[PDB]
Amino acid sequence: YPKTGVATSIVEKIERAEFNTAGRKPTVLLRIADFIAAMNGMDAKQDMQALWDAEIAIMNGRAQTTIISYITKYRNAIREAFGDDHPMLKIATGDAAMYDEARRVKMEKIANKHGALITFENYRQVLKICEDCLKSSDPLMIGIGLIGMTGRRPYEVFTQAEFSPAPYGKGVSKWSILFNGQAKTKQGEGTKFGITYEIPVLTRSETVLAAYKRLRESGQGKLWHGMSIDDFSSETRLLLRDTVFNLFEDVWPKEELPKPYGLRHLYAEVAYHNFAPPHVTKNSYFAAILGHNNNDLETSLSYMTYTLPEDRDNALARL
Amino acid sequence: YPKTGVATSIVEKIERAEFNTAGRKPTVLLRIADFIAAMNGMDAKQDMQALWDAEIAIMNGRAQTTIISYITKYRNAIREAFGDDHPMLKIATGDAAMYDEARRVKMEKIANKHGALITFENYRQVLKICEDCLKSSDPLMIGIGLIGMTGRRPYEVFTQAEFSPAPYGKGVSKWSILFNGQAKTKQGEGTKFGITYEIPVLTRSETVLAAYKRLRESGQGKLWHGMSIDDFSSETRLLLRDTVFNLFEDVWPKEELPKPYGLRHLYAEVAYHNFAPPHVTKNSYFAAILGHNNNDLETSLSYMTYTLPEDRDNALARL
DNA sequence: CATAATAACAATA
DNA sequence: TCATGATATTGTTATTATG
DNA sequence: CATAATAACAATA
DNA sequence: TCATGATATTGTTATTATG
Repeated sequence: YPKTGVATSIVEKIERAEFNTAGRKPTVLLRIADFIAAMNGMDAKQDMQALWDAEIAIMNGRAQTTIISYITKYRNAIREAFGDDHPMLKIATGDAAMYDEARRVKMEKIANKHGALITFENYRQVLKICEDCLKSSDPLMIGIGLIGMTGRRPYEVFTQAEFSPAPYGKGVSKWSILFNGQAKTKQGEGTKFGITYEIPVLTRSETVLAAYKRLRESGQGKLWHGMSIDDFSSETRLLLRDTVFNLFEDVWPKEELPKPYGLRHLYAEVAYHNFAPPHVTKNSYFAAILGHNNNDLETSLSYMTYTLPEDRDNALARL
Repeated sequence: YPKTGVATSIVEKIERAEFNTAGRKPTVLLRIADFIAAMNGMDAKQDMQALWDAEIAIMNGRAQTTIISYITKYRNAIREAFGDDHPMLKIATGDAAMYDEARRVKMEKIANKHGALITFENYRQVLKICEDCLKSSDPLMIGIGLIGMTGRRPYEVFTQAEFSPAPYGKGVSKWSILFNGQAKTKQGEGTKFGITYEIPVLTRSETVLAAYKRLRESGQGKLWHGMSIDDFSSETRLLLRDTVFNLFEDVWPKEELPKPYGLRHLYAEVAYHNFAPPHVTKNSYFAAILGHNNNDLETSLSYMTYTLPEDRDNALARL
């Protein structure tokens, strides 16, 4: 197995921070860089164990989700520098109790939300705002409009979505399109990786499909295209966050702050309410429109957080 | 650790089959009996491994679910004969790939049902039959009535349910009762083991609570009380199956045979439709009324197989 | 001259 | 189902003994 | 004399 | 989220350099 190599992506990010005008030092990227270099020439399992144990010691005071996230970075560096069959990958992982506890915490939150859904009272107003955004000249605003109307992830809308018209028999479908460029698949066998599938939209098909060409053909739109997740996060995340805060501040449900992924949840909740055939369940429909892995009905649970005021009203009428 | 002991329950079942008038020989119970005895005095891990490997060889041609079920019997015998800390329990288990494949098969079936729900057209008729059963003099029929009206498992209805009136403020609740005696909990920490919780009923509270006293105070009803699962299965399973087949043959949905657990599914589907507050999801409500483990929303997925004709009709009306 | 009884066999939650 | 490696339930059919 | 920028820090699906 | 031991996304805040 290889005992020499370099995590190119980490080094390049460090070298760019060399001549920055302001901001934190890349202390974490640095530790990963040094960690990888100290591994060059290492062939003893007990040596590799001592090196990892040291990094783990530093991370001590961090939150559990943080350490879990930080472990992924080290692991991805090792794969980049040494490949997938390096013995370090058996050592540099979280403990089993760490992942078991994270899973437990995760499900507890989802379970708490399923028992206390938030009534999205002004949801039609939120949808209207999103619709108006589709006609904005700021391609950022156009993207936000598309998130609400297509339910696609921000990274998908801005960097890699392929929106095409869906056939309806011999005509073109009015309340659905075709989408390609599903993110997060990890290239799984039963995923939507590289697969074009049909999705519902919350406004006219022609309106959505035209607003996306304006997004694609704009200036910022061509910078965005094909971008890595890290570049997108650094270029657009904080501005999109602030923009979404402001657009929705007064109409979004008081229980929570307005958030980009709030639009993805709402999209599912509204699209089920409007388009779901009677022979499918909510879990199955959610999984279908959100592009989830084959036979997975569990991920859908995460997205169920809202209740439409119309459904609320008559569940209160069923005495 | 103990190296001597006997699985009493297995021996007793074999000794009873000694003077039977008809029926199969207990070949499986016999192998388990011999297996346990051959273990007396064994202290070598390689010996224990060879003994298990032989039992596994016999089971070869059986179905996967069968072998998994048969492994539980051997494992329970070992625990009964030698206790929970016997090294055989590390050896006598299915392979990891066996359980992974069973899980996969399990979810695939649930996923197929969520995408092709059965319309329970004559569900009100089924509920009426169940209601009429509550007034039958055959305590078997009364039990069937209670399954449909309370959604409790057959083993719970017949052997160990404790039905009590639920308070509504200062009065007594009309469409709910209190239930104790949840089965299958494996005495888990977050389960309903030994816990009395409130459940909805599909007919008047007074009607259900009176039909159960007639069940309890009957003759067959006192034989049933406190019974083990194996005795219940042998005493009542095949008769209840046949009785349920006949009662519902012509009104039950054509897609499937009428089955006792069909009433438990229907109970959930009908009780959500009628009594569920608007701030809870279907998964959460199902989990609550069916008595599931804390924070578990995944088990509910199993019970979602039907769609009410009333919901079907207007999901077809939402164009 | 065949059918009730039993436990194996199997699947579901 | 509780737990995430399995168990406890429910559901189906091949054997057996028997005037 | 303080605020824009950056990556750490963190959480969600 | 895909897989069931983790990764790839989204979301929040402490540091830093700077006339």
